[PDB]
Amino acid sequence: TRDFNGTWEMESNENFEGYMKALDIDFATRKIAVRLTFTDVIDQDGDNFKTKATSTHLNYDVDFTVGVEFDEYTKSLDNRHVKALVTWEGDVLVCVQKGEKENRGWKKWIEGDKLYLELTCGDQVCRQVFKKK
Amino acid sequence: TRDFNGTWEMESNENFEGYMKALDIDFATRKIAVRLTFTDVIDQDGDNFKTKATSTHLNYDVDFTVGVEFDEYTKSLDNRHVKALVTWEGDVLVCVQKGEKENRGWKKWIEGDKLYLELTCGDQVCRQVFKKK
Amino acid sequence: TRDFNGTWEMESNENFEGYMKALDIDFATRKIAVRLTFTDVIDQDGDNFKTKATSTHLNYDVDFTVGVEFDEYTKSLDNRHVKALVTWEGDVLVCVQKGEKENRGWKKWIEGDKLYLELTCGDQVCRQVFKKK
Ligand SMILES: [Zn+2]
Ligand SMILES: [Zn+2]
Ligand SMILES: [Zn+2]
Ligand SMILES: [Zn+2]
Ligand SMILES: [Zn+2]
Ligand SMILES: [Zn+2]
Repeated sequence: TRDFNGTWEMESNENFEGYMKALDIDFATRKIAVRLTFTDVIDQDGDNFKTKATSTHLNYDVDFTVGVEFDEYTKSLDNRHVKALVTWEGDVLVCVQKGEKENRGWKKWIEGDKLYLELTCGDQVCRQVFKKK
Repeated sequence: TRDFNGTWEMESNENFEGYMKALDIDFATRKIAVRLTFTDVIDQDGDNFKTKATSTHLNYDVDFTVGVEFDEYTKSLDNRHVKALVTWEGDVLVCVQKGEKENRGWKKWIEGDKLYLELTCGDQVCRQVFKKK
Repeated sequence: TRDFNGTWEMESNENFEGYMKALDIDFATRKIAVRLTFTDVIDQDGDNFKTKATSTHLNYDVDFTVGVEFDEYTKSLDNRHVKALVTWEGDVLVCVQKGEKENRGWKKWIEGDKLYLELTCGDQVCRQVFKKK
């Protein structure tokens, strides 16, 4: 292959932070970079190249069955390993992320058309609310 | 109901940062997330769950009426309270944000196809230009 | 003109970091904001304004012809001047970036299905893979 015409969506990206530490790129910018995924747009006429690099934030997938213990690696937040276990309490999904931080977990439940999430760690409680699309 | 299937768009997020500090998440990451809105995709079959979760940069709304003060809380920037007043000067919105920073305000005007915005704080001026599409 | 209705997409943004320095914005937030492009949707009629400001990550453009030296201001990364050259080698675009960092450059090619990118600085490599859409 010698022609690249099209829009290319990135699927893998290794040692990005290593490359940037080799460029002495500062730590805040690096924490930005490692959460991004790229899609480059490339048009070629002969040896002539037009390319544009585009970003958007990385997506994060947590899969589980209720009642089955599983290892979660908490990328997207604190990058810790935890034994996550999800259970029903009424119609409220309750997960406990057993591990290094005490009293760490989250509850989730639907009321009317809205989703309700409580994320807990120690003393602290974050309360989020969602609308269905 | 124990059916969580669908796409759920966040609309409220209290104490995200308390939750993140309690996980000992570094300052820069705490500043990245905090500007984000979150839409969670959930595919549930009985007790089997897949969640995909996506993040976008949070929107920032300012609505005002000219010649009447209003309360700007400068999220997306410095997180300060200011009392803003937008007056006319010919066809130029001129706004002063009384508050802590002396000589803080902005100016906004249309010149043909383009919108011009000069943001001022003390000795520093930032000039932005927007094409109408 | 006194009418501002429309969606306006940013095109230029000078002294943004200076304005943010005057406002005492913490370093990480500055390093985030300076990487953004903004679109303002404005709704008017009268003196009653409704503005929604939205942000996305700024694109980063690199245009060249295979063989012609060109200066790069590595804006998306370490903010450095390099003199870049891109050559064919077989079916593989081979760019070198002469400048302050030894062994800086990248290699880019397609393997039927997918696009392959390899950035090198010093002895460090970053390896990326894109699927065509
Ligand atoms: Zn985005
Ligand atoms: Zn929100
Ligand atoms: Zn920092
Ligand atoms: Zn960011
Ligand atoms: Zn971001
Ligand atoms: Zn972002």
